[PDB]
Amino acid sequence: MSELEKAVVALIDVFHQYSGREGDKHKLKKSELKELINNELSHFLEEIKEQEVVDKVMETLDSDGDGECDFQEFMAFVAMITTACHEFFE
Amino acid sequence: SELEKAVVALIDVFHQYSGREGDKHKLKKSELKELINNELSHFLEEIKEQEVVDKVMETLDSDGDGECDFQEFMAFVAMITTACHEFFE
Ligand SMILES: *c1c2c(OC)c(OC)ccc2c2ccc3cc4c(cc3c2[n+]1C)OCO4
Ligand SMILES: [Ca+2]
Ligand SMILES: [Ca+2]
Ligand SMILES: [Ca+2]
Ligand SMILES: [Ca+2]
Repeated sequence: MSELEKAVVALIDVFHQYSGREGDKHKLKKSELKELINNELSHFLEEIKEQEVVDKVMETLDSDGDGECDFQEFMAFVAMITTACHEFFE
Repeated sequence: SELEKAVVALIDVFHQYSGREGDKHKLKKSELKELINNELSHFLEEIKEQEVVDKVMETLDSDGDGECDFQEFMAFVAMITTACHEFFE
């Protein structure tokens, strides 16, 4: 695969990894969203060490309101990060 | 991490193709066509007609400026990734 294709695959891969740990296997609960951020985005986002912060992060990302982050909400999260970085460099 | 590498790859591939012609920060039809044909060949059928690149740009150009900017590109990446995730469930 091309670099863009591996990137597409990794996003699906990483979401699946964290979402399939607890509860709903197709969604990220707070604990799952926290660890994904802490382990996998450690160079982009400040490590989450407060319950208020993980609550705020989930409130921001959960557009439908079921208290978890589904794949579509996760892709919206990836879009903000990538777009912010792109706007910075270009 | 793998997610971080993916974020960087998305920014780089867009920059790569957008920076060929015209506005270096956007994809014109020719740039978008080449990105799809060269970089997404295992997921999308190769574009071989003008009518197809015209319709693809029409779909992705949410603002109407005739080109695909980065957020429009991410919406595109989002379409593909979501489609594949939904495939497994
Ligand atoms: C998803 C994938 C993945 O991502 C997990 C992998 O992992 C090895 C393999 C293949 C695919 C896809 C295969 C075909 C396909 C076709 C179309 C898509 C998306 C895919 C795949 N996505 C990228 O969108 C429109 O047609
Ligand atoms: Ca879960
Ligand atoms: Ca949700
Ligand atoms: Ca361009
Ligand atoms: Ca546009």
